[PDB]
Parts: sequence; C-alpha cells; structure tokens
Amino acid sequence: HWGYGKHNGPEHWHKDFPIAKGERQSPVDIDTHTAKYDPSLKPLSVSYDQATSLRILNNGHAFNVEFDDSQDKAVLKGGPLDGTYRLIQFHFHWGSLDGQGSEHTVDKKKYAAELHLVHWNTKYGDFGKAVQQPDGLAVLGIFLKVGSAKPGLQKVVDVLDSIKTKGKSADFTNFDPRGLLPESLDYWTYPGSLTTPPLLECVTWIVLKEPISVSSEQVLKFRKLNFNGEGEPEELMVDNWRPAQPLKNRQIKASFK
Ligand SMILES: N[C@@H](Cc1ccccc1)C(=O)O
Ligand SMILES: [Hg+2]
Ligand SMILES: [Zn+2]
Repeated sequence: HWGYGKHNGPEHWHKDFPIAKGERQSPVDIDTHTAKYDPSLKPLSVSYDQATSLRILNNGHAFNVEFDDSQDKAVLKGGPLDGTYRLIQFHFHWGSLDGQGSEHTVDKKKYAAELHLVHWNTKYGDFGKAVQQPDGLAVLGIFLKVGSAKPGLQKVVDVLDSIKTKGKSADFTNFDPRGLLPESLDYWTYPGSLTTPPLLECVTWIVLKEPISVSSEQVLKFRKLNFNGEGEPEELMVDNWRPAQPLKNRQIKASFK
C-alpha cells in the first residue's frame, strides 16, 4: 500500500499511479517572482457558515474531517473558479519537525504543515464524477507555522486520541471550518492534482499566502497519531507530505499585487 516511507513513499507512487509524473501534478513550489497578478480573477468566496461535519477518520496516512455534502452547505466559488464547489472533507499534511511538513512551498520555504479543504464542482453531481473532470475539484490550501495556538483547531487536536490508529473514526459533528482560516484570502492559483494517490489531475488549487499559526503542543499532537492500525507496531504519523513537483507548462497566478 502506498505511504510516505522509504519503500512506499512519493518516489514510488508513479508505479501504481503513472499520473504521478503527469503534466499538472501537485504540490509545486510557488515562485513569488514568477507568479503574475491576474486582474481577471474575481474575489474568492468561502461560504462555510452552514458547514456540517460528520466524522473524523484516521485513514492510515492522515485524518479526514468529513462533511455532509448532500446539499450546498459549505461552498467555495469565485476567484479562478466557475460555478460552485462543495466542501467534502479536509485534512492536513505535517512533518516530524517544524522545519518541514507543507506540500506547497513558497520560494522554496517549507511550512510546518498544510491544511487542504477539498471541494467538488456541483455541476458534476457527486465527488466520484467530479474527479473525472479537469475542473472537478477545488482545494483550498492553507499553510501552518508554529507559533501561537489556533483555537479553532483544538477541537480536532483533542479528538485525535480517539483515532490514534488506522481505521479508527469518531463522531465529529458541529465542527466549524471557518476557525481554520487566516485573515487574508490573497492566494496563488494554478491547475493541479490531488497530492495523494490516485493523484487525480482535477484540481484548481487555491493556496492562501497567509499561513495560520498553531502551537507546538497542537502540532505535537498531530505527531502522536499512528500510520499503523491498532495492535500493530507503532509508526508515528509524521512527514505525510509529498514534495514539490515540476511546474511544467503551468502559470501560477496571484490574486494580489
Ligand atoms: N487511499 C485513499 C485515499 C483517500 C484519501 C482521502 C480521502 C479519500 C481517499 C482512498 O481509498 O481513497
Ligand atoms: Hg481530472
Ligand atoms: Zn492534501
């Protein structure tokens, strides 16, 4: 099974998922001096007021906070997007040390972690059909740096003890994703892919420039999770990030000047 170790990590993914060496793979390094401000971009709209979380799950590579997407409750639109994208789940990527963990990098800078809010284009009916389209998904990426604690994240942190191992899930209702957002919505955008197998190239990436700060204690809690299942040798869930991939024939647009 794919993972982040030496024998099943990112360098091995292309074997089971050839698209790993595709033309629009993510993450990528965001070179701020090559990214161009795009006037055609409309303001970004993040509407999470009616978000309805359902459960939190440890899938062996990260933990997913799932949402009820049977209705337009939590949506993303505007910016580089055409139409409406519904929030289906969010998760993080983090390191074993504060100096690494993010997937996208800014001028080669690696953040301690990165949050990915995954949304699917409503014109496709469901997530399954959406990931069969070039504009099927929109992922809002938010960098995490270690400093002050993030209050809106503590609820996630305190439930991790109940889903320490692969396969474990816990009721995670009434979680407000708005508490994970930074002040500014300035962002960089480019066409990309999911950063975990199957690495589908259906994502319009919207990476926020402003990182959120989380405490050392909070990230340390992330690092207590296990990649392994209950009863198996303990392998700490850390460094579950894919490195920057070739930008190839792509242009990163900045929503700001
Ligand atoms: N390997 C997982 C990858 C995944 C991660 C997160 C959400 C959905 C899927 C799969 O069965 O999907
Ligand atoms: Hg696609
Ligand atoms: Zn991700």
